[PDB]
Amino acid sequence: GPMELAHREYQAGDFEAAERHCMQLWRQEPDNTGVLLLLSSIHFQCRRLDRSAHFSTLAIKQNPLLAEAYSNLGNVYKERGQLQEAIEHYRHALRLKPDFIDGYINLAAALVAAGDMEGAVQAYVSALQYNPDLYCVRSDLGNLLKALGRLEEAKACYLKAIETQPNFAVAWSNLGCVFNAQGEIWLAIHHFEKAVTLDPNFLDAYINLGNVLKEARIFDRAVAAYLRALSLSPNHAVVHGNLACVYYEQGLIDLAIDTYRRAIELQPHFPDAYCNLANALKEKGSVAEAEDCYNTALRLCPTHADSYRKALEVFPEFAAAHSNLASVLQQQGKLQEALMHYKEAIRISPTFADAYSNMGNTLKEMQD
Amino acid sequence: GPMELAHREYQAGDFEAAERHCMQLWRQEPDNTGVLLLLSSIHFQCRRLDRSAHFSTLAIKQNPLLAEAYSNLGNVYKERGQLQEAIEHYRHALRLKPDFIDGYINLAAALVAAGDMEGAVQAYVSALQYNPDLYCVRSDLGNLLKALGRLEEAKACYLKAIETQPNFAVAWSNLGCVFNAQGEIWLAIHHFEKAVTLDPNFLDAYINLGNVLKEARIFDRAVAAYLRALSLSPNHAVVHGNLACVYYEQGLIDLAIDTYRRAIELQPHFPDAYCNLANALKEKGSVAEAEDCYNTALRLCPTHADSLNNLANIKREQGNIEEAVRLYRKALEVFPEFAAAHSNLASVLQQQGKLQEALMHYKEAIRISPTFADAYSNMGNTLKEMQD
Ligand SMILES: [Ca+2]
Repeated sequence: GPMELAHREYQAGDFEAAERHCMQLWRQEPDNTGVLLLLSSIHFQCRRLDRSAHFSTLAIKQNPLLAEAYSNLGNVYKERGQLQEAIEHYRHALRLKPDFIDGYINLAAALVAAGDMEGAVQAYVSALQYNPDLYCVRSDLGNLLKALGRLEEAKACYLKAIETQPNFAVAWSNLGCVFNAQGEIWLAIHHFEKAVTLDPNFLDAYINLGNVLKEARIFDRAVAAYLRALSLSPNHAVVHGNLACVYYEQGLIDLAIDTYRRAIELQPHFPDAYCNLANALKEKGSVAEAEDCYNTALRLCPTHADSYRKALEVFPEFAAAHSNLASVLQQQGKLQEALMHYKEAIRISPTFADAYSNMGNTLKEMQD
Repeated sequence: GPMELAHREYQAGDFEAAERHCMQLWRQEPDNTGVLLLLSSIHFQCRRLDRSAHFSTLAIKQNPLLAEAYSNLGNVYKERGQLQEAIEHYRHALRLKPDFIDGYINLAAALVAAGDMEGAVQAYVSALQYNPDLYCVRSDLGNLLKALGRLEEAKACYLKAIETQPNFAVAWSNLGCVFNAQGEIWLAIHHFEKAVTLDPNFLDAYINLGNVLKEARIFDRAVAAYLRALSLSPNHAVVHGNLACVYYEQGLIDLAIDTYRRAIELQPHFPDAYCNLANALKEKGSVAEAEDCYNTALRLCPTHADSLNNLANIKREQGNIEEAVRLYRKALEVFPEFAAAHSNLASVLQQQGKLQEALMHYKEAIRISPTFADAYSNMGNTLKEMQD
């Protein structure tokens, strides 16, 4: 019947001819469930949820064993942010039909949105069980795993996804991030480079690639990548602050001062960006306009806590503070404890002169 | 009901002891296949090719179905250099005993050592069907596979041998060389890194690591390597001649100068090293000496294209164009795929107004390295001068 025309207009995005043909039909065969189904679906592609859940309900009132109809209702519920009800409907529709892949996917979605990470992954495994070719779902699953700390399991979904669809940059980039978190630098670089080689316009691939080469200390390469990132997104505030950093390490204290600032303009929040500029100013030869920058950053927030025990409680292994705190504790009869603090400070920062110099005195004030 | 107190001591590495017990064991029981075989293994171990193969002959006269008997006998033939003799003994020993692993292995060596490579490949394969956990035997397969081009296969092997033995250092490095040869700079280095994290004295590991960091132009690191590699092998010439280039690359022209001279010491016949020392001199101004090294380099290797092409440059800069062209032409004869030489000449021609004959070489040097920016600029100019 017009089911042909309907399915046509609907395929052609021409949602109005669709809805027309449908009502026509429905008014002749009030039982055509696939129609009340199509309708529901249509009013959904038109943000018209109420009319969507309405026809979904008509479908059920004509046949309570339609897995799809409870899915559709589940979809109208998820958007209205009504997660419990979305889930409740997805689970039923899956009871009526255990091989309904779309339901498993919708449900995973609502589940994660609702907090249940474990359920979500159980749904993806089911989904993948029935259709191991959905490489995107593999990936999404891999993400949830990574999100939960199961990197090796994540590493597997990604590899499997790549295996299922060799040409799929997202995968490699995600797989590259797993390796990075694992300290497997050369591997991260390899995947990122591969991600990028696959989709040149892959912004984040370029940012991540630059970040690893940065950490690896391979600056020229680290740069070439950051630049290529900025060309794809001239406004990325963080990239600047990082690119600048590679410039300051490379030995261009000037361009750092230049680029560090511009970064701030992009987002006057970057605290690290200010203090980094302060240290860059000290080298340039301007201690005065360096300290203000230090304050500026410092003033913006107590986040870093540089502004002792509390700063220590915040910053683990902050040699500087371990030295400061130790001095006071030492010039207070509590040398024995300061000694342990300096010791720790010197264990943190091998080249902390004042620390060996302070401890030598503390250990000498213990003999007296 | 035999007297086996003889094999106990034998196993300890106490040949004579065994030999003594044995001798008497046969004296009473002149059919000690086990004694004769043990005897032959001993002698062979201690380089007694003649005695070794003698007891073995006996153990065969007695029990002819002794695989290990023919294998030991063949081992001696191989050692002597007689591969045909040794190959049939290994084959027979296998007909008799199919599950005879040392039989397959020993076969592989001799086969490779002879010529058949796919044959020695089979031996390795079967020997692995009987005991898949013999990893050191997996590598050797890959190595053999690699040298045969099939890298994807050899890769499978190294990949597996590591699965079997994760701490199998040589495994890594070797797999590393497959990625490098495949242009997988990042993997190739990643592996070469395990190869050394695991075994910190793995020379070839370092020499391989830096050799690749270098062609990726990651010179600081590539120096940490060769430095290491050289700490393990103080007089390794080739490693000097490569460290030198990494220096020259980072500006330190004087170090490279010394270094290249060191590497030449540890290897008089070292063209490439000369032809590079020259390059170094040529840039420090010492263009006289520079011309001398390229002279030597072309003395040692009358066909050294880079020495050819680079000496022509020095000649073009002395007005010596005709000659500069003879050299540019000799270097293109020794290597028709020489992008550089192709434009270098295409420049001397363009400077003489021989534009058409200059396009010819600029086209041919671009088709040989589509990334040649310089040859693109020049050919751009010539085409213009032909249109004004
Ligand atoms: Ca003209």
